[PDB]
Amino acid sequence: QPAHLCFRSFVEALKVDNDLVEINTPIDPNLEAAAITRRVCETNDKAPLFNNLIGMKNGLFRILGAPGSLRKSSADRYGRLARHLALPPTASMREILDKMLSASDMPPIPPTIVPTGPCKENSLDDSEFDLTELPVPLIHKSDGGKYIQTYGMHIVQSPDGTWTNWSIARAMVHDKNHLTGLVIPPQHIWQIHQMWKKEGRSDVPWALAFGVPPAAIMASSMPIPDGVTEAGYVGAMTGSSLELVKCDTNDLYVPATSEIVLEGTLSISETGPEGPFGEMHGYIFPGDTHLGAKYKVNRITYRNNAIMPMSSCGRLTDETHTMSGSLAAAEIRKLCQQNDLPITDAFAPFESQVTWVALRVDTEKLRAMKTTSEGFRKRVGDVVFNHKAGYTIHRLVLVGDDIDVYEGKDVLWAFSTRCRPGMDETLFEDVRGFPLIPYMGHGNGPAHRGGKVVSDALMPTEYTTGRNWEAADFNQSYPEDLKQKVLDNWTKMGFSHHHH
Amino acid sequence: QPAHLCFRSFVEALKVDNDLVEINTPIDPNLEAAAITRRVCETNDKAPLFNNLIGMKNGLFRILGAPGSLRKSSADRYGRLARHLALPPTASMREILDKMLSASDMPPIPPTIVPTGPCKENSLDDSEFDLTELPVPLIHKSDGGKYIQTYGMHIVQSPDGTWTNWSIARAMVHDKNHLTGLVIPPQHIWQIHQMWKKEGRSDVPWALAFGVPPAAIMASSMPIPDGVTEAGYVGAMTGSSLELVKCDTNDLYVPATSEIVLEGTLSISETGPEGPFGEMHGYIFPGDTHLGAKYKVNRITYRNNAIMPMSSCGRLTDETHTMSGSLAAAEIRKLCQQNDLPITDAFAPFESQVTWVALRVDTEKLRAMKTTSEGFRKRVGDVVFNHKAGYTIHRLVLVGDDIDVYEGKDVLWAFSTRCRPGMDETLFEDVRGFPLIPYMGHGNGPAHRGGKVVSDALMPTEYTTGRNWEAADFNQSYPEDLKQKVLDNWTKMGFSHHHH
Ligand SMILES: Cc1cc2c3c(c1C)C(C)(C)C[C@@H](O)N3c1c(nc(O)[nH]c1=O)N2C[C@H](O)[C@H](O)[C@H](O)COP(=O)(O)O
Ligand SMILES: Cc1cc2c3c(c1C)C(C)(C)C[C@@H](O)N3c1c(nc(O)[nH]c1=O)N2C[C@H](O)[C@H](O)[C@H](O)COP(=O)(O)O
Ligand SMILES: O=C(O)c1cc2ccccc2s1
Ligand SMILES: O=C(O)c1cc2ccccc2s1
Ligand SMILES: [K+]
Ligand SMILES: [K+]
Ligand SMILES: [K+]
Ligand SMILES: [K+]
Ligand SMILES: [Mn+2]
Ligand SMILES: [Mn+2]
Repeated sequence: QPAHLCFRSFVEALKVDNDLVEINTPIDPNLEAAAITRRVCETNDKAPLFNNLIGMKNGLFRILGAPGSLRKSSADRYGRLARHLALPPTASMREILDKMLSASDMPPIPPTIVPTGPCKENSLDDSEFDLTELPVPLIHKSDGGKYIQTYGMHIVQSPDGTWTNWSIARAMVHDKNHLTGLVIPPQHIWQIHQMWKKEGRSDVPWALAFGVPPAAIMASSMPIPDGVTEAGYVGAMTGSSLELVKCDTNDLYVPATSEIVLEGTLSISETGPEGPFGEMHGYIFPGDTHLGAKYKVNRITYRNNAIMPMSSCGRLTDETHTMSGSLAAAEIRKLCQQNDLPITDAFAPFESQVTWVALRVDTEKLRAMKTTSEGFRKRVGDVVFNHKAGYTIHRLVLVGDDIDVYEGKDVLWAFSTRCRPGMDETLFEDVRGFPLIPYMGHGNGPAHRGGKVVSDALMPTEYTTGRNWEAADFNQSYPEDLKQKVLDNWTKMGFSHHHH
Repeated sequence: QPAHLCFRSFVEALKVDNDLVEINTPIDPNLEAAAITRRVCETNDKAPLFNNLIGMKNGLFRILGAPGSLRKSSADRYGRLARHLALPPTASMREILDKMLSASDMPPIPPTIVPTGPCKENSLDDSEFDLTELPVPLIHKSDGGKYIQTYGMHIVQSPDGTWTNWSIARAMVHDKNHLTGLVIPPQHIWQIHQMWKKEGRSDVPWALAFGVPPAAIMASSMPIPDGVTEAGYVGAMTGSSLELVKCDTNDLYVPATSEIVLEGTLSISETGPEGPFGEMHGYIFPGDTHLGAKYKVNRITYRNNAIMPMSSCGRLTDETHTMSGSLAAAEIRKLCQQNDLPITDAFAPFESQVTWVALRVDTEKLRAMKTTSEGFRKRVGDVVFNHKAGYTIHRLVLVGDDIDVYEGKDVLWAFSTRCRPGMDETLFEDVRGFPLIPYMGHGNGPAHRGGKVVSDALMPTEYTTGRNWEAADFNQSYPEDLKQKVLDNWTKMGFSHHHH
């Protein structure tokens, strides 16, 4: 049970890393837990483990906040993510996204069924649990319900049994034995729900597993292709078949060390009030009156001393940014490569509220295409904005070889100086839009359509003969021998650790 | 001779502030001085004073780099600018821009003529100086000449004597007694040059004063209106009439404590090779072959132990950003107010390479206008992009009351989440463009025209009934009593100085 394969092991890894704060005094799930977690995410502090949660009863539950948020140091900024994947805590974004993409051209390693696991240590039936009596957090003061589900994985399977999807989608407590949640196109939970609704025979067999293997929650957050079972993708990525146990009340399979498992159904007919919720872009519209999907809970199984992970999402920086934004970027990089586009790297700048993706271009391959900005912009746009991987992304910024797209400042520099507004852009109004972005859902135009752009920050010679500028910076506007002299004499002259 | 009125006094103030490094060992004006200064600006280190400059002869000259660049601490980030203006070193951007705008509705305090000053301590005639024999810096390795002029003020007067303009415009050594420089529309040095050329009688009487009163170099960098004599604007802003001495060889007047004064003429007929230069947006195009204005130097007068100030401009953060960007923003704020637009604040985000201005909107006044995004966008655009104050700015971002426009992260948040690409924007293709921006001068379209946009990051209800969201952040999504409890218990629980 290594950290990347066992949530309990992961929590011990964060403690050992000095990247955990154990709070053992009573904390209120009504806003206090989430407020502390929000402050953590805004300051890149240590992850909070709430061992003493007002209203925890019969082992349900402790909370771990900020499971995938950032560390303060530059040197191990992404160490929490690295700990999800068995990577060194010093891993770069590139290394993390490469790991997440590694299984894309490997044969799946399907999961291994085991008779039991720690998730079966405790159970509560139909008659023994009430979801309104559990210490479910109120995460933001105007939230329209207590969001039990911010970092567990929904498990649904196609009617024909050939595709089992694992994904994060939010869900809140509706009553003693129901949740309501987001189930929206083009998301795979929605695609599978549609399959069941067209068969029209029954409600969707469903499970929701919290505190799953960290590598599985990463894949849960990533738009891997339609029809690809996350379990086998994680198996290939890690090199280890995941151990799953059967649900007690249906024939779905859950990670054996899951902290907490809900078993039940996702309705093909019923809805209920859902949200509003304080969301990845940084907003809540109090009183929004949306309907969402309705889940019925038949059973709860859980580990002794069960830990619920929780994302207190909103303004920078949390799991919606570090995981949902970055993993969409990774999938867009691959999608571009598979469509023969000379894209080396992609990242969703945090500064853009992960609504942009910067696409680094191999300009030597670009030159060999003998194309133009308008033609290339359109082709990139068509590929990414007509695919599910481009769903959440409203601006693509194309940048040449000199720009590190993992560095927001360099993306903003290139964008601001190399893309002429209007002329160097193409607008896409007949593509699916992401309604959660306030200028979509709460804006001047159609909530679900358009509002997308490809901004070309490639300079004209980058299409023809090659970069025709040097940066007016220390790196490029001074010869190596001089730069090294300045650096060697810096403190001697009177000017002012990598880890620290 | 207070710091804001005397450059020599200002240099002592920086020393006293522990905001100066005196380098007393030999430094090469060929790139070394500028490389050290560039590294300073990229790191917000102390200002370098080069007391020992290879090729300094007969008192010409020492160099002070980064005179208006940033300090490392948040608490006195803008202290170098504050020192230009007699403000406390802790002054905010708002306070600095308010000071710079204060003289806009005050009667000018015209300058006082004095018989002599420290700038007359030494003189070199026609026969005694050679500009190629002075320690003029090579500021970037691909610069097309040694840029003597990066932080002195050009002094030119209208033919009718009614308007004396002070301004920064770059200039490089052309030969023993000529400079070439940028003189471009709509800049006042260009407007006055045009007046002389249409009279057609003589070349423009000219002076270039280096190490002028800090408050005068600030006004030199700011687009105060057409026909307004900077000297009297600085007089009103400071409450003190500036003391000026007459040039020896013409009837122009220079600050009495100027470190170094060039006297001569700006040609109405001749040009010469100018640039390329490592520029405010962060770029140099080596080999650009531009012609520029040609200045003839007839005389040099200077202080004993004369100090030349130098801007090693380029990538963030230097005087082109802190002064030229911010002071244009200030003038745009005022221009908007004078056109009855409900704008409270303006700032040019550094992240935008000071190509954007964020305009904070008083949304209560906006609501009372009973307008729409398209109408308001157009009116704001028309005002700012058809005036000289909007010259350098290619994107206006309109933001409501909740956004601090002095905080780049909050501007980028609002822009990224509240402005729908295309639909919430208006493009302006028939306005003057700033060719120095690489996507203009070196881009796909006309160098001098268009490429401007007003991006509306006001939300729809901000025009009608009022903000209809709360931020999903620590400040807004938790009640005051809880936020204060979290902050009071922060270190007790195990989480981690304003000055530091
Ligand atoms: C990391 C993470 C991702 C998501 C979410 C959150 C986190 C932390 C919440 C805090 C719970 C906020 C919730 O709004 N949320 C969420 C969501 N996708 C939705 O359809 N609906 C959601 O409510 N994603 C994103 C999806 O996880 C990815 O888009 C993924 O690609 C889906 O899997 P699939 O459909 O590709 O299989
Ligand atoms: C602060 C500062 C401003 C400027 C410049 C620099 C600095 C440091 C250089 C480093 C020397 C780079 C030089 O490119 N440069 C510069 C320039 N304006 C130009 O027309 N030409 C220039 O070459 N401005 C801006 C002008 O100073 C302002 O636009 C001002 O408003 C002009 O005065 P006016 O015409 O309004 O009287
Ligand atoms: O509540 C939220 O923050 C989110 C909802 C969704 C829907 C789809 C993709 C990402 C997200 S993030
Ligand atoms: O050389 C440069 O960086 C600059 C040239 C100009 C011209 C006008 C306004 C600002 C600048 S800044
Ligand atoms: K997934
Ligand atoms: K471009
Ligand atoms: K000026
Ligand atoms: K808008
Ligand atoms: Mn999937
Ligand atoms: Mn002027």
